Amino acid sequence: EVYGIIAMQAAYRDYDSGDAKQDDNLGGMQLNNESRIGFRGKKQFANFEPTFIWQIEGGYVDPSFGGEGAGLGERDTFVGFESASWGQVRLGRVLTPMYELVDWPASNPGLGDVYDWGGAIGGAKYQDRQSNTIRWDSPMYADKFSIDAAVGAGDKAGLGAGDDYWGGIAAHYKLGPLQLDAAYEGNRNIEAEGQTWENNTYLVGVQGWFENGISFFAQYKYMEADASNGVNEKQDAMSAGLMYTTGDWQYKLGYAANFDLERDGKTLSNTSDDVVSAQIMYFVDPSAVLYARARMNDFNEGLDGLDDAARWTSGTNGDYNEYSVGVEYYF
Amino acid sequence: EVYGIIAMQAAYRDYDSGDAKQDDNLGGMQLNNESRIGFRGKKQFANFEPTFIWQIEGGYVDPSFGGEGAGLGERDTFVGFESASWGQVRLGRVLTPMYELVDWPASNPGLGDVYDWGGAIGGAKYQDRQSNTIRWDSPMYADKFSIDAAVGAGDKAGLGAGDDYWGGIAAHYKLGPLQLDAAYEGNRNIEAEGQTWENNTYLVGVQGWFENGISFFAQYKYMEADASNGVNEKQDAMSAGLMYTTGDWQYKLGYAANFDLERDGKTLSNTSDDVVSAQIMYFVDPSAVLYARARMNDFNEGLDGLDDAARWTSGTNGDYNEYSVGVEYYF
Amino acid sequence: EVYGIIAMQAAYRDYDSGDAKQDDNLGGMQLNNESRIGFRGKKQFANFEPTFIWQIEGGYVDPSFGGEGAGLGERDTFVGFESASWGQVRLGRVLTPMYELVDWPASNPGLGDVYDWGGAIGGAKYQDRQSNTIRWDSPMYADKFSIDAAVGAGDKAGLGAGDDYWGGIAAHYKLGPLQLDAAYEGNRNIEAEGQTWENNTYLVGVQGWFENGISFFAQYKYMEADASNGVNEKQDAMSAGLMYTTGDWQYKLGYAANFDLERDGKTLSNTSDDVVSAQIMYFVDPSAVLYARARMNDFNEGLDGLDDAARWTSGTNGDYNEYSVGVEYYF
Ligand SMILES: [Mg+2]
Ligand SMILES: [Mg+2]
Ligand SMILES: [Mg+2]
Ligand code: NA
Ligand code: NA
Ligand code: NA
Ligand code: NA
Ligand code: NA
Ligand code: NA
Ligand code: NA
Ligand code: NA
Ligand code: NA
Ligand code: NA
Ligand code: NA
Ligand code: NA
Repeated sequence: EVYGIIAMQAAYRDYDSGDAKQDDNLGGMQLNNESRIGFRGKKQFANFEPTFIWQIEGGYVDPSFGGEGAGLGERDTFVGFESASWGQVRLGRVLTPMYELVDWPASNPGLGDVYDWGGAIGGAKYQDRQSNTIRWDSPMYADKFSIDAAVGAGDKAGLGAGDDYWGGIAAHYKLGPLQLDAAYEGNRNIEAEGQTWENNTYLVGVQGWFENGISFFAQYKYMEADASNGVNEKQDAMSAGLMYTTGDWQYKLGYAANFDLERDGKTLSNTSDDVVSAQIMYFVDPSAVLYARARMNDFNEGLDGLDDAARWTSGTNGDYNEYSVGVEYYF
Repeated sequence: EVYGIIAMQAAYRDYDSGDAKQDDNLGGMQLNNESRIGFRGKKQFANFEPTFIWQIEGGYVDPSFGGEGAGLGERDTFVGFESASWGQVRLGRVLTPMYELVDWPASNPGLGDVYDWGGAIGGAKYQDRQSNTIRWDSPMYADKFSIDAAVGAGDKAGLGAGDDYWGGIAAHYKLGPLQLDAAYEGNRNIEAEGQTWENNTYLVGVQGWFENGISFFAQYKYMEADASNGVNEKQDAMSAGLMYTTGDWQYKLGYAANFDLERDGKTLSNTSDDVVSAQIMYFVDPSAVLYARARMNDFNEGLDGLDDAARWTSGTNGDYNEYSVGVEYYF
Repeated sequence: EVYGIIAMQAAYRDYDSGDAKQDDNLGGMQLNNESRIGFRGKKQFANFEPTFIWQIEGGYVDPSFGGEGAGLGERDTFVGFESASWGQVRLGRVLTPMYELVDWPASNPGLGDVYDWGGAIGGAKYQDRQSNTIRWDSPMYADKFSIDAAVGAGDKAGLGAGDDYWGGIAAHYKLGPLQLDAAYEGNRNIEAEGQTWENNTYLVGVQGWFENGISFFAQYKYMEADASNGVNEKQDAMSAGLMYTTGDWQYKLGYAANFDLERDGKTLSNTSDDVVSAQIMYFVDPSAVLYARARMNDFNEGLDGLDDAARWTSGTNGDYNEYSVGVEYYF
């Protein structure tokens, strides 16, 4: 089976970095082509009862700020087995249990700069899509409770260049119109800024869908990092979204924030970020949507790593607003 | 739906750069594999009259002078909408209206070193296939007149690294056995050789296909560029082709040339290129062709840009002749 | 048609390089995803009797020690023609006749570090998968005898950076349960270590499949190299595998070795490698296999090239053992 998500966002950005030429370079109108094509299949082996599953998914073919061209396997690409009793196991490149909740619902619409890869903690707060991963997905026990658990090699280890690794777990419980979400991830042996780090990240959240057309989500996220020289860091964060759906339309407000980072008990000032976002979406077909989106990113003002050099954050390139229209079509 | 052009040229080149070791490296037999796989489709949205269209086309999988392997999205890759009243609008990565006519008919057979990316003018005479583009293609009004128009982001703007942009327009009129072609492209905020450039390129052409088996194309291209320091540059060029088609055979002579560049009113000597090409093509199948081809490229002898450094042209590597056989098949 | 091999090997390696941090870096658990997607087809041209053939095969989507993503055209990618009287001719990226026998059977299971790309001779003992190649595959004359022959450009020449080339031939003869194999490859104008090299490799080998469930292979490989400064080098090598297949199971022991390199008649001590490997395989489906594998790599201890610099070998990263399980599925 060939599948695909055809997705195209025309997005205008207006940057306020403090440098006008940089604002000219980063800002302006671009096309964010997140179209991808993938291949997947099942096969029932004659001599093995768990059903074989597999997927090979290409990357974004032309994202904004990037060149054309994606290879096959850049996104979720795996093999596995699935049973009605124990759910499914996947080996390969997949989303960590924590990141899947960070990405959805908590990064939509355009909150990712702050809540996905945003933040200021050292080490690696969590992986997102990670290769060299084994991931178990429980079935939805009693149609209300499921578990996601995974471990895998780190980024450096996947190149034979390190021994970083990570493990994570997430749970979901359905309670009436609500879903409750909790997740953990632990990153070990993370090499950065001349230190070896350990990261621990905890997430709790809630999601609601109501028959009057309101739906919403709220998430709290707590990140701790410990470096080998004794330094401890802490940063937490939140994301929330409110939606109203009526006929063929969805109205959505979203907000997400990282709070000031605390190093060794001391709060580093102006190390917070937040983003406010408004979106109108049109259900143009059961297989497609049209959307318009406007958002505002106010980033942190800078921070040094443990090597006395500037640590990179999603605010390094400066504050910016964004206006966009987009289409996404699934097949 | 999956489509493809299976394209294979076995090409022998004999260079004459003036350095025998460089002739040895650059010359010799190679296999130019321009085979490409693509994906496309349409979708009539329930709630939108213009039909949704999309395409994702992979690159040349193993061209000569390049390593193996191509990603999806390297060639024309877009979304868009179409309607019989107002035509087609495409967003993503497409051919500029000007470049399309430069490429076909005027670059065939093997005239592209001179007429396509050949030239000496500064800035960017035109884009060829460009991401971050919106392109309107009109219906063929009265089955005779159509309009291609496009604006897009520049090469550097595509990476958040600059603020270049461009706009282009082309028109075609069918008149008996003739087609009349005209095209403009203007490139802006082009950063090169220490300056910011504006380019203006104009093209006029004719094509004819006659019942006696003769067909032909002839084009004139006018390139002007102006630099931020006041320097003005001008270069013009021609391409022409003559075909005789009898039964399953087509014989073809092509010729193209860039004439001497003029900078601030003064002609720069020996800045011209020309190419003379001969080809025989066999219609081996309604879906495929075989061909043999020989061509002479005599390039310019060098020029400097406005940074007092050598400006790269397609002649930088030296003159060369080329004899080749090829196969193209379409599905 | 779309076809694929879905291949996943979870491999744990334990290195003994003599550097504990390198051992931690190179070793540990990885996922080796060699899943690959391809496209192939034939076409009967209306005006040409030999059937047109073509294939475009993608790379490994996520191999161990490598990043995710592969393009189309990274594995066997070609056009060609086939007729019954004379076999098939392919043009493009294919395996050389010598390499095809090195790889299968003589590299399985996991012998490749030693027998495939392993070794210490200078220049280029042979290509493996090579672009810019023309390869003829004879039919099986008298239902017992076939021939493979090929000529191609070199690694450098396919980028326009040299004039290396190569040619190769192989022959197979069926003798009851046996197949006899022989092959030759010659490489020319190989530029390495300040010299230009000529390589000559010869291979003889036997495969047998007996109805008792016993099968085996045994190969002897002889490698000669001549540098432009007069230096001669010689190294030979061996690969053997023993298999017992009963029911849905295949047991396998393999062994391969490169022996000490001789330079100008003098044996260079400790320039040998060998590998011993055991494997159990389960025919889980007519389309798929599960396997478990353990192997031990004992690599050479270093040598200099003719430029007084260390010559890279598959032992440069140091000795290692490896334990793994895998699935391969074909569609
Ligand atoms: Mg990662
Ligand atoms: Mg461009
Ligand atoms: Mg090679
Ligand atoms: Na810009
Ligand atoms: Na892009
Ligand atoms: Na799950
Ligand atoms: Na060459
Ligand atoms: Na190539
Ligand atoms: Na048009
Ligand atoms: Na060890
Ligand atoms: Na490691
Ligand atoms: Na990998
Ligand atoms: Na063969
Ligand atoms: Na020894
Ligand atoms: Na060793």
